[PDB]
Amino acid sequence: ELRPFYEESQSIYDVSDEFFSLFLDPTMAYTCAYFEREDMTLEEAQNAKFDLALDKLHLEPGMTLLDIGCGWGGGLQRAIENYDVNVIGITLSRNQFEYSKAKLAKIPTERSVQVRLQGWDEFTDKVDRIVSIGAFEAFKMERYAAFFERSYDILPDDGRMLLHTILTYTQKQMHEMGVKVTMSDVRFMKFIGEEIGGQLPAQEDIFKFAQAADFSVEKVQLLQQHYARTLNIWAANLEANKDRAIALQSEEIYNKYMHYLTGCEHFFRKGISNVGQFTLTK
Ligand SMILES: [Cl-]
Repeated sequence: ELRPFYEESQSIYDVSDEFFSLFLDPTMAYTCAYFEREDMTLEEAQNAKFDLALDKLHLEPGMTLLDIGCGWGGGLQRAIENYDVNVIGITLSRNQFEYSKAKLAKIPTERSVQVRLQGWDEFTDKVDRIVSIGAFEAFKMERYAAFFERSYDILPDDGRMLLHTILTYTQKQMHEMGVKVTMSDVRFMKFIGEEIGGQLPAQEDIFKFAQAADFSVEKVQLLQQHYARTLNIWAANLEANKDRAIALQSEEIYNKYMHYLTGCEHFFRKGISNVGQFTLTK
């Protein structure tokens, strides 16, 4: 599929933070929200999702929290505001690195706050607790063991990790559950492969890889229909801001984002995909 002439093309990965602000909530969370109350706004549900993850970590004053894949910094903002802990956030996105650094610098704190442009395989600092929301689905399966081994090694004896990631099912499970994958679903999976690399883990894969690194899985919490609602709102916001999206980028880029959001929404609504928070203990 390689073309003989290099072509500087327009990718969904080239859009600015301003483009994401057309459809994310004000905290710029780009992961599944948690509608703990049915009438929550998107921002309230994103706050609730971060608070849900952080509460599972049993943070105590003075600890250091690592956020692997800190995104646009909403999780660490909640951690700094609500806990008396030092924090380290890592991301490999330069835009997210600068955005999160500037966002968190505005927050009063009596603890240390660091944001780094760094991947987990470069990270060796000892930390007390780890949160990772929406990063694992960008990892290649051949790196899973190394990821859990590194996570285990940087935690203390009492360490805890909250891993939040998207999940798929085996065909046997889908047949059992009465989920019928159609040609249009197949074409959407092909679109994902062409625009987003790799397959998605099943719940059982996370159990297997975590336990092989000597973690215990104490809890899995599944948020399937919360993601369907999250994606619905994102797509509605982007459509409301369609003219501005097209002016910043193009109708092609607008269409690709809308196709992505609404196709993913469908996969959660129909039951092809899920999303889980895994509490891992050492
Ligand atoms: Cl843009």
